[PDB]
Amino acid sequence: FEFNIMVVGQSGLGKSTMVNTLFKSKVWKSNPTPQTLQLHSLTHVIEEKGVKLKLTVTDTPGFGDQINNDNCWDPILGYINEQYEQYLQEEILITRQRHIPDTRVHCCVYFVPPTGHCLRPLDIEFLQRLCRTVNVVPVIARADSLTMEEREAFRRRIQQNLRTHCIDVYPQMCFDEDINDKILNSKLRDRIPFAVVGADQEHLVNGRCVLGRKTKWGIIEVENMAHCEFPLLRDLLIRSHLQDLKDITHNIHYENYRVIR
Ligand SMILES: Nc1nc2c(ncn2[C@@H]2O[C@H](COP(=O)(O)OP(=O)(O)O)[C@@H](O)[C@H]2O)c(=O)[nH]1
Ligand SMILES: [Mg+2]
Repeated sequence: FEFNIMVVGQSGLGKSTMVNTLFKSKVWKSNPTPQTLQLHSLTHVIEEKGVKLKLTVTDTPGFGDQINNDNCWDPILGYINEQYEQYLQEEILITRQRHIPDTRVHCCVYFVPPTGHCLRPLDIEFLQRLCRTVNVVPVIARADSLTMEEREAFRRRIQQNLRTHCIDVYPQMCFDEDINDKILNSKLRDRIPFAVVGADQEHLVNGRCVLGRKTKWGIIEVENMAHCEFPLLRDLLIRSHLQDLKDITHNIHYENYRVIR
């Protein structure tokens, strides 16, 4: 009943806004932003439909702002490995699952800038290293800066770039198991990367209290599937694939880590 995710990407892409959007989603029936400068984690226990879930989201500093960005992935990778390390020591000492705190990163949400072009070399290098040790779901950040047509065309280009550079992204096609896993996973692969919009403000729209971005032309409703694809990301992580992500972390990624220990 513990689920951990991490937001990764260049600064100025709405990452910290998206962390708040996740905890503030109207889907939960429970209770409860400068340029982030170091890694810090926020933990809140949310209740979906009577089910209890301790959700931790780790927010990260950006990269790519400097002239030389070499090794800018080291803090993030260091965090992911230190959670694998801590878990191995705990499994050795206290043997039972019920008593081991799981701080392992079960999914990384990687924020791609909405350039409309294609994946930058910097993002390719970062993605190729993250997928080597963690689940990665990429998203088109701040996607309201593109039109509907432009999001779709940009999604396809990125999907092509991922294939060219062999970046196997979640849901990885090799781990498709049962007959109809693919029938539901291909529908998700076709949508990934999700074109997401983040909001930490509530607005009253036609008698409805919704999360949204208030602009001069209207309110962009981030939980409205006609406005953006945030509900797909929110449901993939928390509702439909939470267990599948945790299974892959523990059985593949974590087991691959102890091959060096
Ligand atoms: N247009 C648009 N702006 C956003 C979105 N999410 C956040 N912002 C704005 O982007 C700026 C930086 O957002 P922030 O959450 O700090 O991103 P971070 O630097 O990655 O942590 C702020 O002015 C936000 O209000 C979005 O989905 N669309
Ligand atoms: Mg931030």
